[PDB]
Amino acid sequence: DGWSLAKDAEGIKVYVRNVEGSPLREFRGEVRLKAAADDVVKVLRDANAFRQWMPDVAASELLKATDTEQYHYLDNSAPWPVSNRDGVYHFTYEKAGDGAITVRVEAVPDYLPLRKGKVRIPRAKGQWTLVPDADGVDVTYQMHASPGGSIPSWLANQTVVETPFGTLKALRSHLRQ
Ligand SMILES: [Mn+2]
Repeated sequence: DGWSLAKDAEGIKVYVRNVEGSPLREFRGEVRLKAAADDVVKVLRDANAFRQWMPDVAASELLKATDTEQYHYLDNSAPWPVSNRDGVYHFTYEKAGDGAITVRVEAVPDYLPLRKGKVRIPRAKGQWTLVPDADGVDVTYQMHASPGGSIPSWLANQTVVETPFGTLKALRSHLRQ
């Protein structure tokens, strides 16, 4: 597998695994929502709104959107008094033959110029997975980040579970509105 269950509470499961040559573990969060797949797609489209629910987001803006792709700008906070780091993210929406929806996620540091006063997050990578249930949708959120930002790698690793846990919990509360 490589994976191992790291947390299970409030209906959410988070898996982690080592990635060779990195000091940061990859996570995979899992939750099941009473919503349709395209209800989560809408929320993930509304990047201007990330800051409203998505944890540790100080600010967010949609830069560009097509049918299949999107770019948004984020200013990230942190659980500790460290400088904020910002970044541009590329989402790519794919609908598989079976109605499963995959949103491929990718940091793109050079899309906009550096905003100086701020550290630019280096490449990140992962995806959301949205697969319909009889009555809802099964949600996967998986990310691996490389070294960068204002939070020591050793610190981000020891706290890596709280990112998908906090995100999925907030996306659940948020869809309920
Ligand atoms: Mn299910």
